[PDB]
Amino acid sequence: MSVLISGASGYIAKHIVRVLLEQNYKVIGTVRSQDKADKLLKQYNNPNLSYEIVPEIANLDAFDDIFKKHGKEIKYVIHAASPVNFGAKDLEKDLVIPAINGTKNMFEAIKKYAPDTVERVVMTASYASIMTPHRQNDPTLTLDEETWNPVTEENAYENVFTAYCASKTFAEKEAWKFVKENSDAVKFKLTTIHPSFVFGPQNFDEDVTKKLNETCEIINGLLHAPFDTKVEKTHFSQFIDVRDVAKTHVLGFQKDELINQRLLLCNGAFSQQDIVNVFNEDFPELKGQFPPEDKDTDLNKGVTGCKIDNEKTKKLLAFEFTPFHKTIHDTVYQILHKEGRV
Ligand SMILES: NC(=O)c1ccc[n+]([C@@H]2O[C@H](COP(=O)([O-])OP(=O)(O)OC[C@H]3O[C@@H](n4cnc5c(N)ncnc54)[C@H](OP(=O)(O)O)[C@@H]3O)[C@@H](O)[C@H]2O)c1
Repeated sequence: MSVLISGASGYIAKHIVRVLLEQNYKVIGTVRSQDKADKLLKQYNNPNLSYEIVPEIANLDAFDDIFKKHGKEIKYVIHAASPVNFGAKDLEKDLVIPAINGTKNMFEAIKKYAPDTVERVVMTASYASIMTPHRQNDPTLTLDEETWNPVTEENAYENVFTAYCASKTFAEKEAWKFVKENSDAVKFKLTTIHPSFVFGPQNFDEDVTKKLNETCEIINGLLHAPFDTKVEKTHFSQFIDVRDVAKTHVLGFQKDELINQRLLLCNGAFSQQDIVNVFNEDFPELKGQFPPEDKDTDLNKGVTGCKIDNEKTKKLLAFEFTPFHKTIHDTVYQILHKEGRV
């Protein structure tokens, strides 16, 4: 009944591991180094937790060794390893190849070493494989669980963000392709999770560092920006709370109605300024130590960009999502409390 989770040192995955351990699962995480494994084992201090070292998911047969050692005991796999790096300068090597090859490696290792043993795979895709990046501001576009980002290899590298979104899209396409082509040979059912921009506190307070993971660094950078920084007040994207994302991944292998589903995880549109407004509203004692409040945002004028039809996802998952204001509140409180400021 063990659960394997790839890329277990990241922001989202550390919450997923927390949830798995709350539910008394045996958990095997993959991390790039013994260094990171040691630190994580100390953080969780839980004997149900172990780590195996996968230094590079892009490399040849990267997940074979895990299923050679643990094939018999792994019943569920959460494939969460993929790079989120908006500073990437080698876009094929840094983003697209690890995304695709990590997915192919994980699925082929299962097929080779545990085809009748692994029952469910839950893959972290993204809202990025559903949305069209240059149409996030287009209210005539409606997205649902069957919509695909139409990016091609031809136009994927317009910039680092389209390249990251293409990495997500191409990896996901390979997963469904594998599932369709091996439905007779491998037992597992696939579920894909599609979070939008993920905010919320780090699983451990000690992981509030100078620079956070990419998506929470949006909040962290705004919170520490000089007062006169220019803050954009136009629609940016959709968000989802990291704790909702983690809860969804675990439900993903437990609930039969999530089999063969793409789950679209959005709970609200936002601008950078809507984030900053929470700073000022909820910590008025600190006003002036970060950019000021401004209620003239796209959101407040009824401007939310492309429309999210995730009613099916919300109905299947049944639990209520965390609202934007609380998600930002808890992210900011964690940082400022860590700093001794509140
Ligand atoms: N944050 C969001 O808004 C969001 C939205 C949609 C989907 N997702 C997806 O959620 C998953 C985790 O994202 P995150 O926000 O938690 O980012 P993160 O904190 O940077 O975690 C990424 C994890 O994947 C590992 N990883 C990345 N590339 C790897 C590679 N080539 N080889 C081995 N390990 C690799 C990372 O390990 P190292 O740190 O050691 O490199 C880390 O453990 C990703 O699949 C991401 O695409 C995130």
